[PDB]
Amino acid sequence: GSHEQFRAALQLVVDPGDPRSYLDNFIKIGEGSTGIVCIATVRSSGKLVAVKKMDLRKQQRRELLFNEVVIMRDYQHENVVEMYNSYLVGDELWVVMEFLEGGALTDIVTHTRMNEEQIAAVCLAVLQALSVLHAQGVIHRDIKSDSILLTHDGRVKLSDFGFCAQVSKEVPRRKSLVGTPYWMAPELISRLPYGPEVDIWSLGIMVIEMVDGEPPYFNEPPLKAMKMIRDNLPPRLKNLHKVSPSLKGFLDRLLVRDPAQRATAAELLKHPFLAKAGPPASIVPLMRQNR
Ligand SMILES: Cc1nc2ccc(C#CC3(O)CCCCC3)cc2n1-c1ncnc(N)n1
Repeated sequence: GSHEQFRAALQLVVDPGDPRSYLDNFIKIGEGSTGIVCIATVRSSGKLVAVKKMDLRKQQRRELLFNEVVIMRDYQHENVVEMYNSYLVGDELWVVMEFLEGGALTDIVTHTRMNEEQIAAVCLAVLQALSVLHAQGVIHRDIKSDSILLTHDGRVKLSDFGFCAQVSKEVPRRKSLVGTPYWMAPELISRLPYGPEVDIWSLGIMVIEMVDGEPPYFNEPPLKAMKMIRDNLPPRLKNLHKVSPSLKGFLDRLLVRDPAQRATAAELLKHPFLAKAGPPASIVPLMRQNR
């Protein structure tokens, strides 16, 4: 019983019982990597939460469902979406978590143009979370604007660890073709054993998003694009002229074709460009209901 074995394994990691008993008023607010995301009210407290529901029978790699619940279950960090509980409901795994009322970064990078103070602020937060995460040996593996959620007061949180993986002192690196094509590191598309460095490349691609409004090759079909990324040199900004030398210098320590030469999260935190980072209040005017 393959399906049933997965259920039983999951029942060993999730909190027991039916969460529908204590949740009111479900409202769908998105699609995730592995399932859909709703918000609901906690009947007792009146609080709002977000709920990620993943169907066990609808997964390409069902084993990936252990990632968030095993790897992220206890995690806490100012810049990482906080998980509250997990449950098994019918054939679905549910993750109950913090609701980020500000929506995703994607909506901002496709509707406005961020200044450099705001860009560095997003970059600072993400890198802070990546430094701690990469230290514990957790690779996100799907960094992009969709994975960046905001609070009402413009605070930034890393999200959707549905594709994450674990590396250790005994086994660092993965050989897995995971992520979103346009944002994938070259050594990953080249099927090479890769480590945490693939997140830094991806953050670089997200910088291009914040500057150009889209990633490189975004018009090409995903299979073709991955090849162009695999074959060509580090991509160039369509708006290099709107960008300061500092941001360029920053970006250039991220889009290194050589993973060994690519900068690290811990390194990038000390970079001068991040001195431009503004307070979370600087982000607020970019959000939809304010613009
Ligand atoms: C809209 C949306 N899509 C999501 C996909 C994955 C995760 C996710 C996730 C996790 O991987 C984070 C780390 C703990 C385990 C769940 C969260 C998503 N949200 C969302 N969530 C909360 N608020 C808002 N506005 N939007």
